[PDB]
Amino acid sequence: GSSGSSGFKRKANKELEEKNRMLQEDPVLFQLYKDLVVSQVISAEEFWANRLNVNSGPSSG
Repeated sequence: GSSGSSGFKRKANKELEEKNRMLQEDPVLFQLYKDLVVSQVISAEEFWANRLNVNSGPSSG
């Protein structure tokens, strides 16, 4: 939203862990990711790209 990003280097695919775990708990959402991705309509990256519009995680310290 607020024009201003830094995007630092990141090797760990923490995201994968989230999007992955989420799928399990959300067996219904998966169907969508497929009907779209498995349908060769869009790219997996795109799916989540929007999926995570607000869903954010809290900080530690």
